[PDB]
Amino acid sequence: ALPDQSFLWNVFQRVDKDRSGVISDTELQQALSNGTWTPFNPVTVRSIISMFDRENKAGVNFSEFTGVWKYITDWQNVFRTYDRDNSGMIDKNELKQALSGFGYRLSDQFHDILIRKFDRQGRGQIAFDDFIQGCIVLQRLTDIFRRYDTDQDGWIQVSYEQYLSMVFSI
Amino acid sequence: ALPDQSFLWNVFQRVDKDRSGVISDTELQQALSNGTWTPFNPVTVRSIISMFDRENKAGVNFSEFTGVWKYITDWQNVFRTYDRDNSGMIDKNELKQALSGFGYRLSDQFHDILIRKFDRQGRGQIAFDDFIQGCIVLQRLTDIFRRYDTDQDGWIQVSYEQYLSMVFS
Ligand SMILES: [Ca+2]
Ligand SMILES: [Ca+2]
Ligand SMILES: [Ca+2]
Ligand SMILES: [Ca+2]
Ligand SMILES: [Ca+2]
Ligand SMILES: [Ca+2]
Ligand SMILES: [Ca+2]
Repeated sequence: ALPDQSFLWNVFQRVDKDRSGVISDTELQQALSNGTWTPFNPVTVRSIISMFDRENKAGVNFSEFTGVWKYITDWQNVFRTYDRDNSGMIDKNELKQALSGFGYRLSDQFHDILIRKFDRQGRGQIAFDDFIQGCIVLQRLTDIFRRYDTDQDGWIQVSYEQYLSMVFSI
Repeated sequence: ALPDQSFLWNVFQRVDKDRSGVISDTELQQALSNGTWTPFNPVTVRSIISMFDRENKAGVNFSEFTGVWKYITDWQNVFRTYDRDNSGMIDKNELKQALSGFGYRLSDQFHDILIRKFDRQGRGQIAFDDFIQGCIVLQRLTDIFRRYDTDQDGWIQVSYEQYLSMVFS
């Protein structure tokens, strides 16, 4: 949160290309770097817009952008903490450390399912945007799971329908 | 399966615009109409290609396309059967009739969830392409569920991991 408003408003005006006073997903995406030289995951860019857009306008204003800026800044720090070999991509073992550090207790084999599902380069090494994405979706599905797991034991009983409106809970 | 090879090979060559001898995901999209004046759902088009693509060439050849052609024809027929008020879009009541006719036994309120998830127009009326997608995904997930539901009673017990591992489908 270190920078002043002057800095972050100069940043805002820069990212707000059409000068409409609202940063759109399209504009945020161009501001963001995933390190790989490919456009920042658009699904992730939209996830971040609607987390910080309160007044439903498919965008963020200056005040909400300062939160966007902080949310991105915090994720970057997390990324570099668990990017131990300094490669700019998170691998399976790095992902195991990151998720364990988030308090997740998940088997080895599952981390492969994770990389497969969220790695867009298909190299088995996760870029900054796909790591945010994988994580946003994890925390989303844990919440859903905790809604149902009344004794929080990590096991639930579901009907076929309950089950289906959980996979359509995403 | 009523037209001759001549007919469907003529079709094939029109759709096969770069003439590589393989119909790709892009070229089939331009062949398909959803009725709504928008590009045929590209995910569905992807699903249909890799259902019929056996040589993993991100596309289909002539023989495989004849199957693509039949698969789409069968779907058009199903769509028209349940499109009962003749509007070109499946509504909730029509969707309840279709799914029940497929042998699904689902509650009223679940049909709202299905429409919201797969109606890419956002009017609560489902176009041809989104009805295929809805249905593809439905039967795809019924299969996942039946792998786990040992006594096929319609109830499973899942761990948080099993849950995530099967929800990533
Ligand atoms: Ca703008
Ligand atoms: Ca690394
Ligand atoms: Ca429980
Ligand atoms: Ca071609
Ligand atoms: Ca209708
Ligand atoms: Ca009719
Ligand atoms: Ca059972």
